[PDB]
This record gives sequence, structure tokens and C-alpha cells, in this order.
Amino acid sequence: HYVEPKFLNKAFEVALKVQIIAGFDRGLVKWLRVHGRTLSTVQKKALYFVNRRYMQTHWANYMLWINKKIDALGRTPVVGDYTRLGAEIGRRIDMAYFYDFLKDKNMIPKYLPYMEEINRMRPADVPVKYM
Repeated sequence: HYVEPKFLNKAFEVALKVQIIAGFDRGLVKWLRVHGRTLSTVQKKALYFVNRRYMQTHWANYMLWINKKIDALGRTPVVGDYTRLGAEIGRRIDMAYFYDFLKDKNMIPKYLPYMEEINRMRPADVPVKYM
């Protein structure tokens, strides 16, 4: 039986998703220490979902950047290279600027069943589609 190759080794994909969501969530905890008392429980959960959805809709873009960086290492890539690239994305995107917008423009998403399903997943299992 033939094996379909993955477009990115699963250990590498996991290293990336874990670091990007941990970085996005860290910035959200810092913002919620200021604003958490003015938001309901389901609004707070919807903002953790926004983090996961932001990674999913920008995944093809991040892969363009990641591959440019990996194709340039001049040695074979190890999972630590993806852990370091993923931590860089997770740190650099200043998501608090987007949380301020959603709160101030009253656009936090209404919390829906699908959002809770995404939120309950391990960062490692959040589904991404390739480009």
C-alpha cells in the first residue's frame, strides 16, 4: 500500500502550531489582566478562538516565510528550527492591537459550538491546510 507524503513532517507542523498559539495566548493573558473584568466568560473564550483562527487563516503565508528560512539553513532542518521559527511568529504579532479593536468596535465573535470545539483541541491538533 502506498503512503501519501505529508507536505510538512508532522513533528515540524506540531512544533510550529504549539509555539504560535502559546505566543498568541500569552499576549491575550496580559491584555485580559487589564480588560478581563469587563468581558463575560463566553467573550473571553471567543478571544482564545480568534487566536486559533488567526493562525489558521494565515498558515499558508507563514509557510512561505518558514520555507524561505528553512531552504536557506544550508544543513538539514531539525524540529528545533521550527520551534524557534514558530516562537518568533508567536511573539512578533502584537495581537493586543486586534483585541482592542474587537472590544472597542464591539466585534468580539458570538461564541458558537464550532469555536468551543476548536478551543477544546490540543494546540498540536488544531487543523491547518497547506500552501
